[PDB]
Amino acid sequence: TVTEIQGGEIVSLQHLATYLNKLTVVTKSNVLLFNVRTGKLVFTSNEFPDQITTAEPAPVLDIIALGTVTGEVIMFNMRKGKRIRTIKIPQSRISSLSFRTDGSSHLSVGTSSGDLIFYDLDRRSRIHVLKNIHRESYGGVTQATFLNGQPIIVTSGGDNSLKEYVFDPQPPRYLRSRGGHSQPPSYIAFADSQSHFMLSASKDRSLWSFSLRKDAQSQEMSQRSKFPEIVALAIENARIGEWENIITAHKDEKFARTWDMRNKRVGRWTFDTTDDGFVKSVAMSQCGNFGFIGSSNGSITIYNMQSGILRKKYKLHKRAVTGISLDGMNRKMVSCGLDGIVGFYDFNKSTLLGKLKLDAPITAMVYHRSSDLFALALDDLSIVVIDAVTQRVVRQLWGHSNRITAFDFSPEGRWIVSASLDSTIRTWDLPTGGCIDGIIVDNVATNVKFSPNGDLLATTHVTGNGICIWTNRAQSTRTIDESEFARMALPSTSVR
RNA sequence: CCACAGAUCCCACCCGGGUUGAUGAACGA
Repeated sequence: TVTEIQGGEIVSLQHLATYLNKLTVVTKSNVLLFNVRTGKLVFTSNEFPDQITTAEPAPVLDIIALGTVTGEVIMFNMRKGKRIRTIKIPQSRISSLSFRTDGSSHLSVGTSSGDLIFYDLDRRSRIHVLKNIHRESYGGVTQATFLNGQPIIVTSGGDNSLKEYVFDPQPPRYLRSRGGHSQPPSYIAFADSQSHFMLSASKDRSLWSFSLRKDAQSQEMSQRSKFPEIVALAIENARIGEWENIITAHKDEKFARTWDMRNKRVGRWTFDTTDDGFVKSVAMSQCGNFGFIGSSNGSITIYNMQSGILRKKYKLHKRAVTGISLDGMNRKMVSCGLDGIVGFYDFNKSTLLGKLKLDAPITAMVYHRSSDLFALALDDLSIVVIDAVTQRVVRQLWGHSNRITAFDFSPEGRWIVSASLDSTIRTWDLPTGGCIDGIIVDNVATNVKFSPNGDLLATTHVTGNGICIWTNRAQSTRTIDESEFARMALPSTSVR
């Protein structure tokens, strides 16, 4: 036990080389040496004026490096009990220390602001500083370690990333890294029909592709200070490699961006609304030839994904267009808006084929291409299912007690699964319109998507950086439910 | 596959040239 007279609050436990049976206990105020075999406190250093936050054994005898709340790294001799050296890092709070051990006498100093500083111990000069490699709001650099005998330093923070930096035989060069979002995913989509990749956007302003396979590989989409946060997303696998196959809408921007799934990078085109409105909805044809953009001012624009050229423009809605889609045969185009209007248009000409007026503002659309049904989420907490061929409402789903966050069709077309602020995930059988299953979660689902094949369900939630995968073990009764809902927990991070 | 480098190239500024010559131009105290 370290009583408060013996030392302060324990910060770190270290074992120095050749210190047989002797544990070094560094506290906020001093450094102790205990013989763990005999129990004897064999050493206690003088009081340290400034709070010690970090400690790290040096690659030479008797020396331990100590970081302080003030940007000081102190080389301390445990045998003689005195300072040997004190390096000052101006106005930084040290969070990690590591010595290079490949021949070069270098020291790395991580900080809470997310900087990684490299210092030459022999030339007594600052070698370099990797600025903002990890987010400060997530603790900055929480750990940075030179690999033993190698010119490689591994770094990490609370921003869900693990980076590796090298020193070529010169400033350090980015080598490789792995990561995900630092904030919960806001929008997701399955990228392909082989269940390989998922496209995922977050409020951390990033666009990522995550593999669904065992290697758990992932890669951020290159934006070559980030683009504003994504507010709508669409992707089609048809033209991968040939031209742009991803469209994103960004917060408070009057144009949509395009991306290339093959090269995992932003694409060539930007698609303007043309009516000075923000982009509120985006969509793509199944063939991959066309991009659709819905404006906050009501306009709908159709662009050519190959050349980037504006093809067609429609003006029906007088409020924000919240959803757009086109049938698999590119015959009939459908739209929805906050004005509660459902628009039906002929794609080959530009004729208004029809209009529906619903009783509440419409916030989102999901179109089922294999059944030509599309569902709409309304502000009155209902889900309206419409047949695109007949241009008629065929079903209306009532049950949710709060705002609907997301929904999707089961691949066959038999089911619709929906999520809400009411912290439920419900399954609706379309032939009856009744809720046949309900799940209560403790972490509200913000997205729900069926895999192209009926096997998996992907969900995103209010808290958590990742995407939850569920197995659809019903590939069932038509009995209605009420408070017989299941209170299920999210999948384990220990699986697979 | 991207990333990043590389050097080149310009490219335009920038400087000097330069209004007290840029150019190329085949010898014979």
